[PDB]
Amino acid sequence: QELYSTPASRLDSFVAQWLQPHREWKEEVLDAVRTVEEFLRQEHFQGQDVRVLKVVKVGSFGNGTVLRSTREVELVAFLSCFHSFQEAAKHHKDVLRLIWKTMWQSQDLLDLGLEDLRMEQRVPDALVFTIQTRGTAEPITVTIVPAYRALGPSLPNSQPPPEVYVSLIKACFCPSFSELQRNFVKHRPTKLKSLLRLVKHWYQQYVKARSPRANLPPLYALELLTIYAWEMGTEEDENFMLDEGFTTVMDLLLEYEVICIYWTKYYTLHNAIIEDCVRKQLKKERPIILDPADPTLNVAEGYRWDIVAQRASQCLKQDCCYDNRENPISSWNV
Repeated sequence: QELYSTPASRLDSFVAQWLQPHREWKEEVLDAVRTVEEFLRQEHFQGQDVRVLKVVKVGSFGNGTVLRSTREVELVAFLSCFHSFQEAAKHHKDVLRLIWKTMWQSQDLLDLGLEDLRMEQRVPDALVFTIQTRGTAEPITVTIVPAYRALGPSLPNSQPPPEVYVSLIKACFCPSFSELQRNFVKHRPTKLKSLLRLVKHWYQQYVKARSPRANLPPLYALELLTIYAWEMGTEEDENFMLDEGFTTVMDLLLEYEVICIYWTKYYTLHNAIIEDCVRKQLKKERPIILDPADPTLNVAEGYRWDIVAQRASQCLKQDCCYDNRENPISSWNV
């Protein structure tokens, strides 16, 4: 069975039965990742004496959208030796090499079958490796990106002080705000997570897999578009029709040339400098999907939305976007 041959009326069952990972498998993976997290927090890295002050899971394991097919766990490490955005940028690779050097001597990680260490140019660079789980000894890929801790402790989803974004804009994808990128997707209703899984699965299997060399947009852009569709289309209803949501996202993808989306979730227009930044962003070539966590980033800029629209057009012709009386599923209003 696959998505395109799944009737719209059966999408809830498809997501639940085909796309959800087994809960014990997820726990197996997180148990192994915990050892990496503990290593990072506890190790006195010998650069000065360097510490990872905080480690956060991001991407699918961080925001609750892990799929059956997910085989990577993404971590962001906040470093003691970065005191500005500029310092993090300058010493990003230095820190990854330091962490890598030290991992090869870690009895704990060696006992988890650590292998395949390399740096990958993931914009920004990531240290990438595999470890083996404790039960099955199955391999899982783990990635680490270093960050300047620009934000202090607070409730999930409070607003950063405007001065943080003023400094960002003065300083000239920003892992300093990765907790916010996480939270924006994580702190949503269960059924929205099902729609996110569905869209991500579709994107990976029918778009990314088919054009693996193309400059396709990041999954985050698709997450933001999906959230937008739901927020506007249902007035943030925890109860909604999954099939209508999926069709709505496909329709929106067709219209990429006129998409202009932003939020004042983590920044508002009250600060003149932030307002000026956002105003400037919104006048640029569309699609614009402004990062709710970072007013300087149009997450959609520069990517092959033309390819995505081509696949969305095909998707809309499939059983997953038709009812059982051969009527197209109707999309939400905005």
